[PDB]
Amino acid sequence: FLELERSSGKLEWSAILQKMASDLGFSKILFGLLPKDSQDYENAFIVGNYPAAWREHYDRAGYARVDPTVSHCTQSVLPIFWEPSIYQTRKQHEFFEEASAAGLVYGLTMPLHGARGELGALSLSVEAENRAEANRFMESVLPTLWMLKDYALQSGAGLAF
Amino acid sequence: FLELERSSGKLEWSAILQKMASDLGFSKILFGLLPAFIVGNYPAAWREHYDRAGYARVDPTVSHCTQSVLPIFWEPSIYQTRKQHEFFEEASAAGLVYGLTMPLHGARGELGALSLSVEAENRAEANRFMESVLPTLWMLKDYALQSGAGLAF
Ligand SMILES: O=C(COc1cccc(Br)c1)N[C@@H]1CC2CC2[C@@H]1O
Ligand SMILES: O=C(COc1cccc(Br)c1)N[C@@H]1C[C@@H]2CC2[C@@H]1O
Repeated sequence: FLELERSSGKLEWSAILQKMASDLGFSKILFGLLPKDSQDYENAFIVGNYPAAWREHYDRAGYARVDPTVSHCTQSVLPIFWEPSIYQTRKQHEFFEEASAAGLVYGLTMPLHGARGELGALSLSVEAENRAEANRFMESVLPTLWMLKDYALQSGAGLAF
Repeated sequence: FLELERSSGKLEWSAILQKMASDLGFSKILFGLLPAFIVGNYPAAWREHYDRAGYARVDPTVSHCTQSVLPIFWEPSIYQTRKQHEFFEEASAAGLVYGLTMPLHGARGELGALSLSVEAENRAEANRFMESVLPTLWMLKDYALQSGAGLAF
């Protein structure tokens, strides 16, 4: 975990974080960070291997105002699973439909709240065959993921700022 | 953890947190939150001599909380000035020899700490005690922070 601290740059650090989450069973990973009182999601510090087509479309669609994981991160420190039950509006249902077309079907989102008021997320998708296999998997690794998201926040807030 | 969230009042919430920390091997805990909300069984005299001696600005855990989200294990390694050693010797007198502080930074900007002491006979044994529960502790601190900020403010 503390390799994340050691890393020189965003580049090597980004490569460690992706090895680490891949090692755990995840396929697509997003680390995002904003400084305190900023809603400029379209311009956050972003690391990982999320499909760039999804990220650009998400930007243009204004999906930061729709993504249920985003309003959740601004109010909570606790994980949110990409369960069908977090997609509660016609817009969020449609947001899920497009995220699926990009392979972001099963996963979770750990909110990040740093010591300097930084706000962000560690999102990780898993490539599973049904909600039951996805959820059992994510609960196994949840306690390692719970430590990892804060090491990422601390070393990651360090490189960005 | 879920029962922490099911808690209707601050009193049953602290009872839960105290029992969980106790079941995990800690005997004295402080949960402090600023927007200060204080729960736990810390020696009431210690919280008092703390403020009195203005120890907030010599105690290494406090400076670390303002700057990190990672836990800091209590140790005279950071208590290396002579007052910082009196601070430890005094904390030792109150039973707070071994333990760790989890910093708390909530979604709406709350600032705080979850401190947990362990009774142990040496630093090796103490760190084993805390390392072995660290993943569970890491979840506890965030569950406590979310549910505790929602019931403190
Ligand atoms: O506990 C703490 C940290 O407390 C904080 C920090 C920041 C905001 C608020 Br609110 C509370 N420090 C000492 C470690 C040790 C022997 C003793 C004392 O517990
Ligand atoms: O992962 C995320 C974004 O998280 C955040 C939150 C707050 C601040 C910042 Br900066 C980033 N959203 C979706 C999860 C899922 C199926 C899809 C989407 O991509």
